[PDB]
Amino acid sequence: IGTGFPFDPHYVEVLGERMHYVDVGPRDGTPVLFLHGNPTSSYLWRNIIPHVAPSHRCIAPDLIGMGKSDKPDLDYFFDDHVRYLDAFIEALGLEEVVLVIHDWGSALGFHWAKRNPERVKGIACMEFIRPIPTWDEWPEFARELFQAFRTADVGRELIIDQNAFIEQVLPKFVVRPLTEVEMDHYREPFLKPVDREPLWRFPNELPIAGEPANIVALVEAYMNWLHQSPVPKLLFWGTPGVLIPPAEAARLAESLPNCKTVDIGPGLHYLQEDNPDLIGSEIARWLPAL
Ligand SMILES: [F-]
Repeated sequence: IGTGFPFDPHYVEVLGERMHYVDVGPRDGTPVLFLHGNPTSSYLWRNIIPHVAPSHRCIAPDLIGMGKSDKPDLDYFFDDHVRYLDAFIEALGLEEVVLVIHDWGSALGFHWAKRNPERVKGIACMEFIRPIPTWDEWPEFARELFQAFRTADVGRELIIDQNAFIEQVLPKFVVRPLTEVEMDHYREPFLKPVDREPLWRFPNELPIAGEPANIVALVEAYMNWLHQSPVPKLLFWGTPGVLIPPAEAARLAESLPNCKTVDIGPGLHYLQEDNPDLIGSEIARWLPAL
């Protein structure tokens, strides 16, 4: 599995801040917009993009405060990310898009799709955010850790001081062993503890047990939209998963209209790190029929 990032950097000004993005592929069709989540960046898509770039433009931004994007003095609530991603999409003058989305990038993508349904031609998704009714629906192997992340003082000490989202959650949520070269890519934006705010705010935004109420409501809303939308959907899943266990992926194959699922094999949360070639090849096979 490749560890390099062989992509020319691009930057665009968004609400007075610079955002980094990958931009490869032909420029005369519907672009494919790749949205990472926590604690990753466009690096997470590095081995998937090459499958799609021969036929389609691939745009992969680094979220505000992440990757090579600028680090404004924000609290980095979900709403902050919504504002910057909305403005990034407009700054590139994108019209219709296909979304490829994961984790908080899926909350962003689904929320954008709900608000701009005529502009979404297809959605490929994996390990995406739904409301989590109770802690029992969070995997036991990561339950105490995420509960700690959401505990006053304790969570900041873990994520801000000890860098636990990078150092603990990444290896925990990839089935295969990650290499040092890969870990160093993921570490690069967060060498300075103060810069880790997004990494801590994100798990504190997860819709778990009805809290925070604003996120639960927003995620319920995009899920009601998704369950009634005719947009083509391609859902990748692994065993045992984290946010989307096998039995749930099988239900969604039916409970989401126009949906196909792809089993990537063993996988936890960062499925892109376990089977990037199957994800990329199957997205490439699915695109032309949109
Ligand atoms: F998170």
